[PDB]
Amino acid sequence: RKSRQPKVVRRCYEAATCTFPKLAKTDKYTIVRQPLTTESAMKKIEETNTLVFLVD
RNA sequence: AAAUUUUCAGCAAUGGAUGUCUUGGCUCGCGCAACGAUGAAGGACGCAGCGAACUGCGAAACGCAAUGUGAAUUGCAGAAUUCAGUGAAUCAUCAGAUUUCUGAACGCAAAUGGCACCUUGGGGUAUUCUCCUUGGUACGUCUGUUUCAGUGUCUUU
Repeated sequence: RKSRQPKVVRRCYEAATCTFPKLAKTDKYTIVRQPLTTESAMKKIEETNTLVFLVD
């Protein structure tokens, strides 16, 4: 059984001398949206060393 | 005679008829031929500076690029620069892009973001380890290719 080897590429990101490679879908920024700030969340930051964030 | 009941008128109440409107319907006629494995129709969940819906859109999310028009949008806010301009707009046009999870729906599934394997590129005593990361692996069918099986018919080394 031969592995695939599909002659000519499907999508043009992955080619010889492409040089504009694909920018990422999930960056670090789109994971970690924003911190929470509330009465409940700010109590933790002092005492238990603990940050709260809203994430994807 | 009051009061009450009934009747007629005036004013007030209750109610939404009549009249006048109408960016909607209905019917007739005339043109045009253009959905989908290059992922359709339909579904789900999201996205606005301040939105629930309805329209619009898809992590590039009431939009981006291009072209045309050439100064707004508007409920408030802000931005004022964008103002003899390589340029305002819930503008028109639209030939370039994005297009989550789905669905014929396609790795197995399914009241489950469940359970696999292969693969690219990188991250942490290891060829077998775990991790992030890129893209794959359904069915039928045609032409070609490669690898086979059959004391099928034949020669024969």
